[PDB]
Amino acid sequence: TTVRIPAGWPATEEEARAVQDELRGRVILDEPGPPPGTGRVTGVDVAYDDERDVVVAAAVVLDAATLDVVAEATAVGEVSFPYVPGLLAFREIPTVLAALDALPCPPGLIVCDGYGVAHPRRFGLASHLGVLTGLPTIGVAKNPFTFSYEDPGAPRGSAAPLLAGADEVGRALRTQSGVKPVFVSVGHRVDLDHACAHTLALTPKYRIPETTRRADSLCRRALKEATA
Amino acid sequence: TTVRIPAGWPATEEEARAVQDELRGRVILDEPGPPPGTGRVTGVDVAYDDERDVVVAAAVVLDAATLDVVAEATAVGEVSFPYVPGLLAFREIPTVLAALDALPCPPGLIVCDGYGVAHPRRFGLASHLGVLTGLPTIGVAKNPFTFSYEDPGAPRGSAAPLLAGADEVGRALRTQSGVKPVFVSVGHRVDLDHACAHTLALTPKYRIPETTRRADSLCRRALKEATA
Ligand SMILES: OCCC(CCO)C(CO)(CO)CO
Ligand SMILES: [Cl-]
Ligand SMILES: [Mg+2]
Ligand SMILES: [Mg+2]
Ligand SMILES: [Mg+2]
Ligand SMILES: [Mg+2]
Repeated sequence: TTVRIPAGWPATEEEARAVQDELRGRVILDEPGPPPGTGRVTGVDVAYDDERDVVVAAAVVLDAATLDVVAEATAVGEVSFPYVPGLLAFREIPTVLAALDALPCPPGLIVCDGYGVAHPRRFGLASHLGVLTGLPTIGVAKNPFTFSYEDPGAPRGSAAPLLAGADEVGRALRTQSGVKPVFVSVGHRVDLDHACAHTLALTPKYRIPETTRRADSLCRRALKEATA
Repeated sequence: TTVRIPAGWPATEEEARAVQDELRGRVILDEPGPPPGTGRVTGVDVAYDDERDVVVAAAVVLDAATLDVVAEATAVGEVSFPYVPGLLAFREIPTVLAALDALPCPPGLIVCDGYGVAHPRRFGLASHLGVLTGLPTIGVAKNPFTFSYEDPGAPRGSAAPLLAGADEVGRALRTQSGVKPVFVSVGHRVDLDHACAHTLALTPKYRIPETTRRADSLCRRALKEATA
């Protein structure tokens, strides 16, 4: 049941960049998005195997109000693109879509362990996934990549602009008091204020969103099982 | 264990105002809030000791329809900020959050015995807790602070604008006929009409909302036990 490379999927960097520039026009930035603490919120993450050209994706759906897990699914796929910085999403999108499709319920708001508009072409994983699914998505990353930012306030909740050159592409958000911030960016159909609100609601106990913690653990386990 | 002052909690009035000026912009005013009589509603209140620099917070969750108590939690903490009018919330927020975190269920709607937008800087306890938790909140106060208002009608349910200069920051609400009014203000993710509707729902017999009566009694008992 391995997810194969989609028929006609980009095979060159020129084609991939062309897809990004074309699909970016479908991104919605002025829709505030759903509020935190209600409905469903889903984490997505992937694990790449080092021995075979396979990638495993996991989607974990949480009840936003309680943060309890209500559903989960994984998918195994063929890596669909060579390793090229700036086009990394082309390696895993097909498999991520498969994991989401395997869920027994809608994901609600999708939280990716990565970036959305905070990308060289303003079309990272979260934005790419958002436009293809038509669903609200955001990205929360552990490191700032090559972006810059002023240290946000020390208290949890504090934020600061995350910049690509001089342009704001997200926010450094303090999820835990006095602890290193995470980097939040909009993906699709969610604004920055709401992206931050969801990230804080997913981090009452840890620095990393529970959606990422859950999805990370699950795809790693599924990858181990797939290679066994 | 005693809730200590957060790793990066404000230490100066300048830092405190910085937090307020940053989070105030994230307060939500265009949402109606949960329908009264549905789900759960939570009261929060604190008790300060005169001899020891400690504050005790209590969170009591009620069934919105019946007003029956369904959950309770308390927390004892170090006063996290010196006494400075306009920044009083910085002394108790960490402890209040600890109490909320210890609850076995989502709060639903947080009703504070204090103020929300009706604050000398438009960011009182209710609004601050709202932005930090992402939850809907309102403030219900026993006195009008320094705000002006005309006596509301005599019958229960009667209301009148609570003004800060010329701007409405809440409403003087008659919760009981022949009894002085209380002062309701939006905290976060709730509108004034709903804040008042919830306040009337919480006052079928007494002047003070049952959420406050419950939380007040609980933090007071917890404080006595803590300093015993
Ligand atoms: O509902 C699960 C999370 C809650 C903790 C229990 O009320 C929380 C309370 O403010 C949010 O509703 C965050 O600690
Ligand atoms: Cl990329
Ligand atoms: Mg990962
Ligand atoms: Mg991972
Ligand atoms: Mg009180
Ligand atoms: Mg009291």
